[PDB]
Amino acid sequence: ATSTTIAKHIGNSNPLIDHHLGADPVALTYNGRVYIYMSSDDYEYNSNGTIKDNSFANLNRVFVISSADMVNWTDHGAIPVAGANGANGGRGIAKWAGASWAPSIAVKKINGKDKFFLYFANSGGGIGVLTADSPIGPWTDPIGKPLVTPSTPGMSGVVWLFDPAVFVDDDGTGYLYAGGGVPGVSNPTQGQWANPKTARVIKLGPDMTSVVGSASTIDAPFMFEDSGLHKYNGTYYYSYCINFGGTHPADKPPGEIGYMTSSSPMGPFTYRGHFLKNPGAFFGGGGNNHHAVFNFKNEWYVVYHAQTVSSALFGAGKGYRSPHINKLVHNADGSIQEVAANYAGVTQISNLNPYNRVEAETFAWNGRILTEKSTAPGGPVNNQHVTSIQNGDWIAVGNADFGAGGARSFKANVASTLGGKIEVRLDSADGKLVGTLNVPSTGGAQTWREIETAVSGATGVHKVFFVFTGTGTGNLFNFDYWQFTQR
Ligand SMILES: O[C@@H]1[C@@H](O)[C@H](O[C@@H]2CO[C@@H](O[C@@H]3CO[C@@H](O)[C@H](O)[C@H]3O)[C@H](O)[C@H]2O)OC[C@H]1O
Ligand SMILES: [Ca+2]
Ligand code: NA
Ligand code: NA
Repeated sequence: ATSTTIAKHIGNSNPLIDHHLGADPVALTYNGRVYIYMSSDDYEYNSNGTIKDNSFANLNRVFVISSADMVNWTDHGAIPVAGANGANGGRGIAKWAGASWAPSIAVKKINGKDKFFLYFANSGGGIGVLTADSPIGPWTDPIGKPLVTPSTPGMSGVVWLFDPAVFVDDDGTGYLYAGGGVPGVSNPTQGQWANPKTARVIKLGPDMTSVVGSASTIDAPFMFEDSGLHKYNGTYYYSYCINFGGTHPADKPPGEIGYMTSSSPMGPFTYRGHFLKNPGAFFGGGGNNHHAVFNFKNEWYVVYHAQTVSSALFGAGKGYRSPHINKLVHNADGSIQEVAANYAGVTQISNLNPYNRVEAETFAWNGRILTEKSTAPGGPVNNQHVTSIQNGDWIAVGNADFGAGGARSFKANVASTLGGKIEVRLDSADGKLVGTLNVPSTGGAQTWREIETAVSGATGVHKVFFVFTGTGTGNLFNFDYWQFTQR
């Protein structure tokens, strides 16, 4: 092993991933996993091949990852949401939409079956929705038009009609929160900064793909963007990013996440405080702040973004963002403590079972590979593989539990032109070698073979490193899934 981690270092849980970017995260908790959906941050380039600042040009997909344990993330690839203009090579799902910013996700049981709803903003001009029968698709655009526009009753007055947050209440009623921006264009007055009156909530119809009644204004002090809703001990918490302009009081610091409470999902809301500083306060610089609060496996968390991967690569964040998660703490009086945003993140919640099929694109740390949609036969919805594998690259999972009896063999589904090796090591990239899988020539990068090799000395709980070697260039092999067998 020679390659180094970009930003998510071994033993740390933030950023969640560093093999690509992901902005504007939101969480779905479903059947023992947390799924994180993100804006598709992706580098823009000058004609000479140098990086330029993020202008959101590439925000036409939604990236999805998931975890059972907060450390190992399965990469589920990209949903080609936007279908207008150049978007997604003709494969875009929403043909009316040129962009898919800042997703929100909801699940609702309808007629005995769980149904999934992905909301997004078509830049600052409207909100769309896609539907699916699984959290990872495939996705349908049932309307063919935005769900919410400036003509939707109650939505006049919104400056940026974006950043949706959809919440399904305990009674099954969905609510859509959206909006932001500050009125007054290039020069808002102090009062316009203080009360933009651009946040909205509208009730959804039972089917989650329509609205009922009119939107209500939420008078979030110093509103900017990034609506969020969570419910704690019977109280509704509307959270949002506080704006950056005008003078601000000590209790409404610029660019931080503010929150308000109500006994009802549509208000009236009362400002309570703020609980997440700007990512720049923790990681350097500054930029936009986007978050979602959720409860997964009986703990409260917030997912947010920071420029921690781009900064590590370039020495400047340049507006390119990555997901992070940290614990969020409610006090006895219902107030929320400041979130201690950091790199350590959340300690692994549960071990990984290495005796099931585990996708190769399910990993905790890597140095340095890519993931992409796979040609491998079978596999899960939108199955990916690990690629851009060169000599000395590696991936690792956290806390695989081999059990007392341990492992007998290791299987890997691989495709390779010239061949190579996968070393299976415990604890560290140079740790105990328990097996070496010889990747043969399979006939090419799209011709797949499941290879089996011996394993010995793999018992108990360990980080597991898969270290890639070979003499060729460039791509040694593609790697789809693996599975150990029990001794
Ligand atoms: O076309 C519109 C976009 O331009 C608009 O982008 C917003 C631009 O401001 C961003 O917030 C900045 C974060 O960094 C701070 O230092 C700055 O003071 C902020 O202005 C915001 O996150 C973007 O959404 O979005 C709406 C589009 O219609
Ligand atoms: Ca796979
Ligand atoms: Na969001
Ligand atoms: Na590589």
